[PDB]
Amino acid sequence: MGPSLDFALSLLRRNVRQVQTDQGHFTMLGVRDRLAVLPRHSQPGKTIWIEHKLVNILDAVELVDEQGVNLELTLITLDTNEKFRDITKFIPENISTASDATLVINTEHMPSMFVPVGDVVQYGFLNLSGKPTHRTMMYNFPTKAGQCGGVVTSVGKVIGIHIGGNGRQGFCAGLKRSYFA
Ligand SMILES: */C(=C/C(=O)OCC)[C@H](C[C@@H]1CCNC1=O)NC(=O)[C@H](Cc1ccccc1)NC(=O)C(=O)NCC1CCC1
Repeated sequence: MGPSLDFALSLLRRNVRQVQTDQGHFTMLGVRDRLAVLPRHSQPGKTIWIEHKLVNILDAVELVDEQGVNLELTLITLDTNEKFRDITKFIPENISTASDATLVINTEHMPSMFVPVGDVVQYGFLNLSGKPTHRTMMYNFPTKAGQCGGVVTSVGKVIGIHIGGNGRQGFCAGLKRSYFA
């Protein structure tokens, strides 16, 4: 088997988990140790359903930039035995664009799902349901409900988390390594 598909399947196996909050189904990225990331609008509570069991959340941190403005990402620290494989070295130091990327989704409704969103470009400001958001990127693919939390990847790099779309385009929150230091 080739190397792009090997890395994507390895993500699914070790780092990209099926979750449910009171807002419904999401894809969750485990970054290292007991630290994961979800979209802010998933509103993780005191507990979260992960794959086949209810896991306690020890801490949640919603990320905003210096402008006080929403970045649409919540860092969760989980109460588990599991250490996630550390994938911080695949996350660029600065939010990066990409050609021919793939969005990897993993939900109970959309399990191990691969979506070819194409090129991923700087976009910046986005308005999601009256919530202003910075540091977004855009792909010209008609993403859909149930795909938030999805992992934007390409060439062994992990560059975003899907948060939105308008029926013709999709949008992720950009990743940078400093968030997971
Ligand atoms: C993922 C979450 C979901 O399924 O929620 C359903 C209860 C979706 C995926 C979107 C929907 C349509 N196509 C997609 O890719 N995301 C959302 O629904 C966004 C939720 C949200 C984000 C931030 C703050 C609050 C809520 N919202 C949107 O996609 C949206 O409201 N508008 C799209 C439009 C383009 C820029 C604004």
